[PDB]
Amino acid sequence: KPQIALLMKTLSNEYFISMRQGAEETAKQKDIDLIVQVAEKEDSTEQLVGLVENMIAKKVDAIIVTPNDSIAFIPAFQKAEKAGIPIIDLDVRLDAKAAEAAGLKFNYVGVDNFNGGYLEAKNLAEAIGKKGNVAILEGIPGVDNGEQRKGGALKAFAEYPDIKIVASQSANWETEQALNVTTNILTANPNINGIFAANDNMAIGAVTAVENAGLAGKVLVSGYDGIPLAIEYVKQGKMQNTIDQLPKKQVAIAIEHALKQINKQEIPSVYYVDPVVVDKEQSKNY
Ligand SMILES: OC[C@H]1O[C@@H](O)[C@H](O)[C@H](O)[C@@H]1O
Repeated sequence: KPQIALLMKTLSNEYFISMRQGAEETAKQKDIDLIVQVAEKEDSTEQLVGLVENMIAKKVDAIIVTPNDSIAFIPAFQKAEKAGIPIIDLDVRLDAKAAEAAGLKFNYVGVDNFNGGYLEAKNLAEAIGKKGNVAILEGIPGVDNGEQRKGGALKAFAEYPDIKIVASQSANWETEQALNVTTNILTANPNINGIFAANDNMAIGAVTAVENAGLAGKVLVSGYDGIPLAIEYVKQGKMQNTIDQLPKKQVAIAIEHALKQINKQEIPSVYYVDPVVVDKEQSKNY
């Protein structure tokens, strides 16, 4: 009965709670013994590497890890290759050029976050009337997934000359911070009518601001991940859209990909699940 480790940067997020649950359903279905270990602060890279190497030391059958740093985990991954343990890079993608440099072959599973943001910004751009002033809420500075979604958004508003990015501030993926930041951003420009948030938590924090500010219906918010509560807000109209990243399908493919590599079959180096744009008429399905 093969023993697989899932090593996660956090569980404080609802999104990962969702992925962990889907992970355990796939584990049960495929008769896998599944070992979940979570890092303590979301941003502590060292401790997570700590965790990966432990699993190497325990000679676990496979490891699925959601990295904490695109580069820090490379020596970890090429230690796992030397211990002949297959290993799947989930969610956050390791630096390709850096991986190239060190002779490392590694396998990712996720989504195009650039595309996801492009698709997500584009929908809100259209929603606020191809016109207005937008403000971007970003994740923890540096993380690829966050910046990718930003670059994605930026490309999209660049297509609407009557939409101008007037505010961009990091809310670090936390609801409570995005409420603070959004409030301070809404006072700063009263001509803001649309809010792009790079995850579902900051979108929720951003909606609470506009409704606090008596601005419901007058500023439209987009999010990213597709968590239940975001989806509900989309139903009620409190949100314009979120992008369902399919976190269960992702980690399902991760576990499916580990198993193949345990049985010495080839997997793609990259696998991008196809995200869904979730707005009120696609909301009918959620
Ligand atoms: O932890 C905040 C976010 O981290 C990203 O890497 C994931 O794609 C999810 O959007 C998650 O919600």
